[PDB]
Amino acid sequence: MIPTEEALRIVFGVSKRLPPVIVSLYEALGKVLAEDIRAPDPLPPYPASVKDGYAVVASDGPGEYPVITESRAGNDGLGVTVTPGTVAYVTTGGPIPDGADAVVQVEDTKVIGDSKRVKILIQTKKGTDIRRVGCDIEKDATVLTTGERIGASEIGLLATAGVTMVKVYPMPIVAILSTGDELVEPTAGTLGRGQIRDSNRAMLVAAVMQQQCKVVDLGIVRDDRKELEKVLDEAVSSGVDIILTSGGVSMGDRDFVKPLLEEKGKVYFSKVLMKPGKPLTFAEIRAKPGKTVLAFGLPGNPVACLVCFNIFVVPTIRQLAGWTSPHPLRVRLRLQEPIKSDPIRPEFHRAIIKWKDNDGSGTPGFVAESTGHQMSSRLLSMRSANALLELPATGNVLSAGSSVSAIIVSDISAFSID
Amino acid sequence: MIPTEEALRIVFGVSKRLPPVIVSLYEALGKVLAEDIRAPDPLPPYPASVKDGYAVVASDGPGEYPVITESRAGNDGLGVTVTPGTVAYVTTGGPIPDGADAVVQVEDTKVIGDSKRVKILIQTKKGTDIRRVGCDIEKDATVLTTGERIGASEIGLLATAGVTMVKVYPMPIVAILSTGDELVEPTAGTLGRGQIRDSNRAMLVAAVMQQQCKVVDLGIVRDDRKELEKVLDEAVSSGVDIILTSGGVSMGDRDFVKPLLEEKGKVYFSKVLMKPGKPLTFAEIRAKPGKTVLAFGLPGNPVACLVCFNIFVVPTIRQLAGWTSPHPLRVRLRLQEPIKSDPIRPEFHRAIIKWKDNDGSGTPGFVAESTGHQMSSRLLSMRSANALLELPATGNVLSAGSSVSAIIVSDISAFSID
Ligand SMILES: Nc1ncnc2c1ncn2[C@@H]1O[C@H](COP(=O)(O)O)[C@@H](O)[C@H]1O
Ligand SMILES: Nc1ncnc2c1ncn2[C@@H]1O[C@H](COP(=O)(O)O)[C@@H](O)[C@H]1O
Ligand code: MOO
Ligand code: MOO
Ligand SMILES: [Mg+2]
Ligand SMILES: [Mg+2]
Repeated sequence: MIPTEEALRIVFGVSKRLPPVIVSLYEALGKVLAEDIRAPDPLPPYPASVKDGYAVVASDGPGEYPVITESRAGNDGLGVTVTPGTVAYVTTGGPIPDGADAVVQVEDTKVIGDSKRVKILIQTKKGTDIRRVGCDIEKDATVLTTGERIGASEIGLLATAGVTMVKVYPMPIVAILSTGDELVEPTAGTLGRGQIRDSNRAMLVAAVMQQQCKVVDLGIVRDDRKELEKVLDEAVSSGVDIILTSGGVSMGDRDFVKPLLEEKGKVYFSKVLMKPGKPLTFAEIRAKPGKTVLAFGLPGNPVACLVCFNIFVVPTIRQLAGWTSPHPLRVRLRLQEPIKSDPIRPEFHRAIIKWKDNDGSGTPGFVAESTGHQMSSRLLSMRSANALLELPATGNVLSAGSSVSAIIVSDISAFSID
Repeated sequence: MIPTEEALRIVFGVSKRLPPVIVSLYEALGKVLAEDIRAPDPLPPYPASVKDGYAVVASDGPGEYPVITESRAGNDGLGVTVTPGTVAYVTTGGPIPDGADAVVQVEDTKVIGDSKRVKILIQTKKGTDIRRVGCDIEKDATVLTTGERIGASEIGLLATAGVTMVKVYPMPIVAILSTGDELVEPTAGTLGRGQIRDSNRAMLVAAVMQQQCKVVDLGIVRDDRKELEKVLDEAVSSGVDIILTSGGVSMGDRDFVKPLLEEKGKVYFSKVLMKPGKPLTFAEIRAKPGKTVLAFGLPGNPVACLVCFNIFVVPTIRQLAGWTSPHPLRVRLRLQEPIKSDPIRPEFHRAIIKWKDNDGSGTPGFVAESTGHQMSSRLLSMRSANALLELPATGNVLSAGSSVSAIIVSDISAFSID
């Protein structure tokens, strides 16, 4: 039985970034760049007005001048030179005509007469309200680098640079199955004796969908060694990168996941020192030519299943997808209520955390409430939980107001405020 | 010109939650529940073993006993009664046979002889390692409530309860267009004089895709009043809930977005006291029978466009989609470098924030680095920015180590660690 820190080190050392692919612009969203992106031309590519107003020769100063052209876009004012004693109308983003060296915003001007004459009311300075060529982005500047995750602003930079086919690291494809003679589909109505609905599979499909991976749903598998071997062989040869099973990893006489993974590939561990649970099998299997497939034999208890997904599977998905920082966000927070820690196993205690202007100590900070009873069979303990408090194995009661480390497991930008 | 707090109050007061719809299980992921969910049966629905081992009569105590049945699932052991002086083999999740009142885990037992006899090595207590009927979830208990956002554990609870068609609030459908005679498609190679690639549209499409809304891409629209009126009329009658335009809201003689929104609907504001920018038009339009459509005339400057999306459009999407807490997460943090605040406009200064074990004050906390020059034309200032620092309008230099409020704009659970 190994500590969680070692189990994750093992997973990190085995997990390899996937080969890069070329995708379209909107397919690149959420993916990690596998190439640097250089601007092919400057931004702006022409001297551009910051304001609606008039392009002037700054040394002319306040006075009445004829408006010799109008410049908003394209070839407007092409061939026209703004000479001393003349001005040109410009709109925001409009090309500055040759000869003009400053822009006077329309608020500092007045149109004179019934054609084309304007009164400049101020003394401007050379370069005022003009964006010189390349001031926002220089031609050939690197605007995005390999290993950078693509968000909305990064899509905007790719579009600025005219890139519509992008080299990225792909997301892994994940196969998911449930195991158990006691399971029935979640469409079941009245349950027969000794039956429960399969909840782990839909929960894991949803968890994987939140990680933006393609899912291969392999359904329910019974506690029969030959049947599970056939489904695992089919999953391995299908092209997936990760296989997630749940259940079939306890001490029962029909628990075949661990021995089948030991037969098909290399099992790095099968027991982890943590609460909730203990069994968690991690294996590397080679598909027949070929490629490597990672397998997690997740615990069957719903809580243990999702906690193991959050702690071990999420960073594996991120590493395969090329993230340079796959670790989850860890923060420090104060407990809103007392919590008893376990005397042997460090606990991943589910909590609902929020940021408060006063965390109890008179300074702003995160605070946490427990989701209640932490039994691994109680999926209600995961309900609304956006963090796992890392409780060391001391057996002591951590009083309300004490500080603990916590792993943030759900959208920190989707946190409900205090 | 109104303060941002008032502009958001106006948007909140006008924005209405969309009518609920019925979706399939996986379509419910990320959506807000529009009905409570009650468990139709208990979990477990039968007394279930916590361990692999033997179901016993606790008062029998240590001794050698015949194994009278094996119970793993379904009807295993149906009609069999465990009487004093007998035991039954059980696996985790297996139904406890009638008469047994405790489970002795296999580690506390030994199989005797070459048929079916076991030595119980301990004195157990009644109820040990048994999950009574309903201990995880009681029949008719409310497992999820209206207004709760559906994550992976909530999908798991829906599956537990046998719900595969769910009543939720839908996401709004968003139409997006760009405006400008200077724009060309982002597929353009060599740019002609006075042309830039349209970057706002792809950036906004990506931003809306991150909010999980369907996008209607209406393309580039020129600075022609009749053309923009036709596209806005077509967008309004198409069925969308929100229309996002960018550009065409400055002081130029061909900026038609504000007057067209004033003609088609009710403009609540067109100018906001904030840095970056100033113009931002918000309007409510009635589609011909019917329904309401919200329109944001976003600023054309790329930075101002995305900042206005993050501050005003994201909470509007969330309110329409039924979120009870649409406001973004705000935290308090320390500056890693000095920043000059503006003397008139409160600034939404872009930053890259991270959690540190020491934030500079000797206690853990968030810290922020500026993305550099904050000019609104400089989309590189949004690159990697996961927060907007809220700098009040004091004109003073905020030194490194000083505390400021910050809006978190990107996945807090996807934050790269220190
Ligand atoms: N797919 C599933 N959905 C809900 N509960 C499960 C699932 N698989 C296993 N379990 C339960 O988790 C516990 C451990 O299962 P196992 O790991 O197969 O021994 C037992 O109570 C099982 O009934
Ligand atoms: N879709 C767009 N992509 C990139 N820049 C834009 C876009 N629309 C407007 N701009 C620029 O933003 C500034 C303000 O534009 P406008 O709001 O139309 O006056 C000008 O420099 C425009 O060229
Ligand atoms: O895996 Mo546990 O024994 O419910 O903490
Ligand atoms: O909208 Mo600004 O004038 O670049 O701070
Ligand atoms: Mg099982
Ligand atoms: Mg324009």
